[PDB]
Parts: sequence; structure tokens; C-alpha cells
Amino acid sequence: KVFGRCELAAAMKRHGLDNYRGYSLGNWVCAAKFESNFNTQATNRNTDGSTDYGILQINSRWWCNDGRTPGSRNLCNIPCSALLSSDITASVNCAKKIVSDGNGMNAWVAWRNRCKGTDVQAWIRGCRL
Ligand SMILES: [Cl-]
Ligand SMILES: [Cl-]
Ligand SMILES: [Cl-]
Ligand SMILES: [Cl-]
Ligand SMILES: [Cl-]
Ligand code: NA
Repeated sequence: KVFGRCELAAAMKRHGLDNYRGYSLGNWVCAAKFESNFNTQATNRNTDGSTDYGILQINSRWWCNDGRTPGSRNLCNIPCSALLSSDITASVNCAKKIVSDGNGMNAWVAWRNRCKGTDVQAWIRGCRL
């Protein structure tokens, strides 16, 4: 599923991401924009052989099982395919674990390089929330 901007903001809020770990909703929407262009089915292979999955590009090296990332962990206790569903619950719940892990939203490279410090409230502007 390819979400619209305000549609994703609403779903993230319903799933408890707004202000989670202190990160306002616009941070999460901006991260999803630059990680996946709001496409739940996005996948991208990393040089190390791991793969990123879903709207927040969560990596099989630590967070989910894809069966093809040797030596990796599965800390969200999910198949990586769960991160591709049109329902964002699994991606949100796993993101909550990631952002609690120590480095906050810096875990998302696109967030650090493209969202951090910017006017992230623009990503929720106009949305009925
Ligand atoms: Cl947009
Ligand atoms: Cl915001
Ligand atoms: Cl594996
Ligand atoms: Cl959803
Ligand atoms: Cl933080
Ligand atoms: Na894994």
C-alpha cells in the first residue's frame, strides 16, 4: 500500500507513535517519506546482505527474520514480511522497540540526514488529526 501523507499521519497516531519516545508525529511521517516514499511494500538490500523492509525500512540484521541474513537477530520477533503489510501495526510496534534502543531516531539514516533538525511539523500540516 502507498499511503498518502495525512493518511499515514493518522494511522501512525492511531497506533501510538505520536510523541513516542518524545518524537512528534511529523518526525515519523518524515522518516517514512524518505525511507519508503510511504510504500509499505518497499524492500532494499544492504551491502552486508541484510535487507530493509516496509514503510520504515526496518533491517533484518537485528529486528526481523528473513531467513537469509546470517548471524542476525530477530528482536521484534516477526518475519520481515510482516513489515510489508498494508496494516502498519507490525512496523509501528517494531519501530517503537528500535527507537527505545538507545540512539533514538538516529537508527534511521534517512531521518538523521533528511529530517533531524528540519521543520518536521510541515509533514502533518493541514491534516485532520
Ligand atoms: Cl508527500
Ligand atoms: Cl510534528
Ligand atoms: Cl537469517
Ligand atoms: Cl494501518
Ligand atoms: Cl531521543
Ligand atoms: Na534477522
